[PDB]
Amino acid sequence: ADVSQYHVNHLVTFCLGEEDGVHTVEDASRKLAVMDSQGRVWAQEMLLRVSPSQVTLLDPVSKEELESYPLDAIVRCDAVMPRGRSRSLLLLVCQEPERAQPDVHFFQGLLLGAELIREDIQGALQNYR
Amino acid sequence: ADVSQYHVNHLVTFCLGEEDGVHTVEDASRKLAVMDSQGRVWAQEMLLRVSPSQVTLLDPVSKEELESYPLDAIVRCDAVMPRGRSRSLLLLVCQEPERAQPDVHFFQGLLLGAELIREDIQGALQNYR
Ligand SMILES: [Ca+2]
Ligand SMILES: [Ca+2]
Repeated sequence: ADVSQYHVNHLVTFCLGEEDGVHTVEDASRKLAVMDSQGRVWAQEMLLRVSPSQVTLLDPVSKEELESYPLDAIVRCDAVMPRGRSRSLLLLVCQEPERAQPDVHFFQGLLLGAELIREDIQGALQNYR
Repeated sequence: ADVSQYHVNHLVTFCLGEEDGVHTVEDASRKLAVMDSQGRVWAQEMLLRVSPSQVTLLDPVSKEELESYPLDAIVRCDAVMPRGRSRSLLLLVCQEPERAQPDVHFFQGLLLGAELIREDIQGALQNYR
């Protein structure tokens, strides 16, 4: 029942519209690959904080919240390894209240890794449920 | 060169994908109308703050930032009156850095109105430019 924080690299955030073609995890990974080839992916260092009530994204430097997700807004969290890469990516799917559509977020887990963060967030999701 | 704050009602936030069909202001208004008919629009009271460097959305109660937009992330801001309604809506189009696509936001301007807020934000955009 704690607060933890990890340094991750945010790769991309995109919406799941009703007409995009992103239906599976593999489609989400594919889109990241295409955006990368379009020069639309720039690894941004970020602090990812997991607490009993929310997951927060913060600026490592400023230290100010950039985004905050109550746990009930989180749809799923997975450690995913897309074909082509070798280090798992952290996949987070969320639905902010204020938003019409849910979003997909990909982060590189770095040294501690995507699986550990996924487990921490999943544990937080269960205890909240 | 000041900080101002308005009480508004947030109606909807949706992304401008590359495949949705929302290309004009009228298409954006139309989509709000369709989402409303789908029971997907619930007026949420919010504080909208305009400062020399950002536009911020906050909880009237908690008073905590829900969203923050540096002025350079703001694409446009208009007072729009969709056919069917009689009070102008505040339209804000933004592109967060971390996001793959820009977003459309509609708010009701309430007593002070959408035009005054639009002017305030537009004035802030110019001075920043
Ligand atoms: Ca924990
Ligand atoms: Ca002003």
